Amino acid sequence: NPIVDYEFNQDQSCLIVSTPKSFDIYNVHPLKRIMSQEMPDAGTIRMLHRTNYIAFVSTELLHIWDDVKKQDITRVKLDAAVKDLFLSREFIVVSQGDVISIFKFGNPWNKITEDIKFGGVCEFANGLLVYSNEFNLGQIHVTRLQTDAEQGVLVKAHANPVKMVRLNRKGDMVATCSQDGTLIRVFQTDNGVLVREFRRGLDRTSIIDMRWSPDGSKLAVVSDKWTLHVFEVFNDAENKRHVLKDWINIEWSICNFKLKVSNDCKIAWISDTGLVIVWPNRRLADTFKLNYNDDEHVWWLQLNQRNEIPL
Repeated sequence: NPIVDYEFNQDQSCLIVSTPKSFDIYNVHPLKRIMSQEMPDAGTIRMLHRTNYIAFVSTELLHIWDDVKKQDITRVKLDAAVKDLFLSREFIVVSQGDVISIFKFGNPWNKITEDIKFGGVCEFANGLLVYSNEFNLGQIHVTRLQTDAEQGVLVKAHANPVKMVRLNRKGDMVATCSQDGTLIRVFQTDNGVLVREFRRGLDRTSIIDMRWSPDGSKLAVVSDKWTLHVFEVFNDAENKRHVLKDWINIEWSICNFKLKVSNDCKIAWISDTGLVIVWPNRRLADTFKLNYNDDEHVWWLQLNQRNEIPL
């Protein structure tokens, strides 16, 4: 009945959840369920695009499910409690305890390099790994993974320790924030160079979620103050990579929205002007429109719709 874990597609096309009895997978826009599979002990739950493969943690090892023939194709023994889990067509990436482990996806599913001590914050997306330093928690590591190996880069990102971290779809940019929740920063992943800095507000908050638009142009952000912020990271020209003269020649949300609330959530971009917020406790999916007046050059958000999540 209740919802144990939940996560999006790499795409945000779908949302997967686990209850005590099951794991279910939905379409995000619009919300109807696609699939339901009964299962005990489904905990931390992840999918792989829209492929037939799903991973979950028994509640202590890692089941790799194949939904065609309906069976584990492997179980993987885990040393510690699990925090984060990422699938790629050639890596399974797991943060357990105080270490990040990386297995081969397929094959003998072996452990392809040495467990990684990290400060407890990490993302993996499209071949790129970001994690805080074991000791200076406001520092960040960024490195590409390669088969054909060759089995990275180190960024001083925040004064206070990193809260979370969020790659954009292509992989070239990562967003950061700290337990301060005031400054939000963006780095080129080729080299860890600060690209752009923003302000959420003046007081301190903890950021619940951040996400990029398919575009790569914008970033959504939600603080426990329950205000949704959108930032314009790059405008059209900046983004399409044009020239811009007088670029050389000698920042806040473009819009925000106060949320309707009664503790945690996740944001999906269903389009380059639409978002969905998911609330686990209420099993509820808010959909927001992102409007633009081109006479003035201004943006506003509205809340189109609230749909209950069928279980």
